[PDB]
Amino acid sequence: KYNQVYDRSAQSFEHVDHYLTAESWYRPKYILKDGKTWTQSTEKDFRPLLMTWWPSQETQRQYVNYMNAQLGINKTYDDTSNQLQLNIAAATIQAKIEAKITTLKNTDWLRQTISAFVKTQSAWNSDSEKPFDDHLQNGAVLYDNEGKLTPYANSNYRILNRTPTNQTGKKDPRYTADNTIGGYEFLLANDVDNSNPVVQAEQLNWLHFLMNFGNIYANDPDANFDSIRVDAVDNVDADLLQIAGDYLKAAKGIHKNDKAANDHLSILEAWSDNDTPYLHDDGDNMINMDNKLRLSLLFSLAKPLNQRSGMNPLITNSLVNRTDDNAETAAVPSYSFIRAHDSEVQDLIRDIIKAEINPNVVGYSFTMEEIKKAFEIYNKDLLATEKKYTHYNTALSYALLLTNKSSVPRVYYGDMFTDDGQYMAHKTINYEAIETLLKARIKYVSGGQAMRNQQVGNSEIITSVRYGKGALKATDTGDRTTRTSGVAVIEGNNPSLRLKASDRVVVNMGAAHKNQAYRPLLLTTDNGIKAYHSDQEAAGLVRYTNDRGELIFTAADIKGYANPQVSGYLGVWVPVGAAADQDVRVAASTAPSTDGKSVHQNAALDSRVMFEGFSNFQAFATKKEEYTNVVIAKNVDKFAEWGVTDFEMAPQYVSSTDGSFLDSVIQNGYAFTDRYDLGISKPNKYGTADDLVKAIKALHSKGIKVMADWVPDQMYAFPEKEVVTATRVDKFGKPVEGSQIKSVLYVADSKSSGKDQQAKYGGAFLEELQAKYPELFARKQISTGVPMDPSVKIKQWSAKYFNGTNILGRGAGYVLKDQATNTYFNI
Ligand SMILES: C[C@H]1O[C@H](O[C@H]2[C@H](O)[C@@H](O)[C@@H](O[C@H]3[C@H](O)[C@@H](O)[C@@H](O)O[C@@H]3CO)O[C@@H]2CO)[C@H](O)[C@@H](O)[C@@H]1N[C@H]1C=C(CO)[C@@H](O)[C@H](O)[C@H]1O
Ligand SMILES: [Ca+2]
Repeated sequence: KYNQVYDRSAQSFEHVDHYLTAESWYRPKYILKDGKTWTQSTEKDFRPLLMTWWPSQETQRQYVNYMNAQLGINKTYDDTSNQLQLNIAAATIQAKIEAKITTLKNTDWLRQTISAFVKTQSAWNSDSEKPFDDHLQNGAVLYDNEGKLTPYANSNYRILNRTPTNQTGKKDPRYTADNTIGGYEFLLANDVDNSNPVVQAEQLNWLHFLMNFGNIYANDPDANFDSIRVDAVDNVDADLLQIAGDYLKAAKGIHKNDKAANDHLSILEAWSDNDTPYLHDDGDNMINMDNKLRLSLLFSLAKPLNQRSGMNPLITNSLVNRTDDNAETAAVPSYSFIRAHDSEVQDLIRDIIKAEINPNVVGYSFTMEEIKKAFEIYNKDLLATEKKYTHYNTALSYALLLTNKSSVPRVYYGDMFTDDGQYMAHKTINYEAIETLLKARIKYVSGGQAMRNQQVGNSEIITSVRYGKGALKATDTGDRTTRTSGVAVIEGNNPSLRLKASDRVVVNMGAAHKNQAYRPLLLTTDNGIKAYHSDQEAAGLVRYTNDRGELIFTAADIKGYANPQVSGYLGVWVPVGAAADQDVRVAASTAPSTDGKSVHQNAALDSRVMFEGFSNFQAFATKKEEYTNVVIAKNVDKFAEWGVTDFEMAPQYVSSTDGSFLDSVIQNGYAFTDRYDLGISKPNKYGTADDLVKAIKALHSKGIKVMADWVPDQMYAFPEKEVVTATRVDKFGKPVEGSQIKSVLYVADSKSSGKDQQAKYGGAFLEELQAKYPELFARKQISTGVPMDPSVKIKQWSAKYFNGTNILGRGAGYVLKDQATNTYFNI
């Protein structure tokens, strides 16, 4: 009777949405002070609810056993423990607890011990959330749409799995490269409901903010983000692809001509093979990766010698059949790459961890210790010829990427610099070859392409040829600038490649290059790869074409090698006698686009070079001059020298520290809490907001456009709690068969600060946008059938704007329940 509630007022409990949890404390009518006198209880005398209440006899017995063992009491009560025997034991436990409280006059040990005991109960930990599925964080929980117990978080939407393939709910029949629905809605952390028109409008607001970051933050139009990279296209409602499209038109006029489109060249991270034709049918407002060419490169050059495939795919298995690409404008624009901050980097780290560290590693949720231990092996393997974990023939992949036509190459930072360590600190063994190839791409690479696969000796070789500036076909003759341009690349993927004397590899170079002298650019040696940085530096190894413009090679030149850079043969030749400042690139015409497509893969777009300027595993910064953006501002001249046109920067948002995923362990910037906190409140991994502005300004100085990561899928770890009606679900959002979480209350962390940059800039510019661009809000979106709803600005992120959250390890009955009436405790 003494241990009841002081007053049934909300201030007497530790509530969440006026509900009670297992770890909740309360203020009783009387405190058993020191365990002797029943004293009236002040406001600072909160006590754990579990000290005097239990949601079943079993849990009470477990409480008795655990606290007896923890406090020093001998006797523990077994299976058949009578009802009242447990009550008297709990009274003894309370007496001992208050006695030990007065002996220390704090209540920290009690908090810790109660938390531990709660975490030892079945329905208060992961056990009630199991079975785990293929979610990157073990499981998912979908917030119910009509939660009677919590209208706090309802929604008329939460439309799931609306990928570009599955935008309308049924799989699109127009695209059949992918059997599946082309993605899944639940990827990581708290999943943003991008099917809510309010959230769509807020995403448009965030996009406008990012595109005008300079003006909005430092009153400087020189420091605006030029382009965007839409992250996790396959995990969000694809209506955003229209919204981001529309805007890029209405706000920047990319549809009008080609110069605007190229000045705001936006890309997608869409993995499903259906996404590139879906985007081409959308109107080519953005460009998608060439996944086919990526896989061809990976499986023909990078894989170990056992698992390496033939070389023919490198020609045919792509978006452009580069057998004879004699076209002024390619059918579909694309950007190609071999590695990225995630693709074929964190995968290799996972492989190493699962092999020689922690075989039980779950998804990509690494620990920093595991990361460093694995990186030791990674850095050693990168330097060996016999590679167990890392890529072979990286230089060959980049030699093909930077000479290919009809695609925009994206050079990854971690292929020129160490994936770990400080930014642009230590170079890789391939740095020289890649830099030489970029400079030679500026100087020589232009015109039509021709690729040939020749079976010679015991193996095969491939020859990629660029005819030169102006020469679109082999028959075209061009002019003097044409003759000093063009390039030949000869690659083999077998170290055992040995030709006989009777074997000759013929390489047609184009009608422009008849009887011309050619000098080696890159050459494979036993050392590694010799780069020739000028005609002089290689004048000892000149060779000539015949009267039909054919380079001819034999066993003297082509043989199999096996060194830490080449598992095969690499030979790149350029014509002799080009000006040291010769440039074969083109700028985009101002002529009005006519075909209804915004971005065109013309000769001007082929001249662009994307650069992914960050690694996931960048070492943290000690001093100012080690910040990433500072070093970028310092070394902008290097990027200008390399021919970089679009610099894809890391996501500059400030990182959370929960550690539930790799993104929040190395703090790349994809795990964030405030979407507008671009290094404002705190510095990000790469520098303060002012450092970012300086970097953007320095990049714009040399004419380089800047690309910002647009990440509308998920947000990590909000500070405020919230109780929601929810159901256990897989990554596809299907309810788990007979889980204990079925329309059940759950304590998610889905309430934003409310005094962050999200409160400041949230929906600020909406009023402006429908002023200047009304048609953006006229469009009836595809998945929803209704236009964006900018009426309400999103100042505080609530669970109503979210599809759900990864399982949190809190339990299915973590929200307390009166076992008599079988309803949750309310207030
Ligand atoms: C997490 C990261 O990748 C996610 O997508 C993965 C897919 O689930 C995989 O299936 C894989 O697709 C391959 C399949 O064979 C098939 O889909 C094919 O068509 O394409 C692939 C061929 O090899 O692709 C991914 C491999 O991990 C997710 O969809 C993607 O958006 C994610 N990328 C970034 C996202 C976030 C969000 O926080 C950031 O952490 C990083 O920027 C990246 O991780
Ligand atoms: Ca999603």
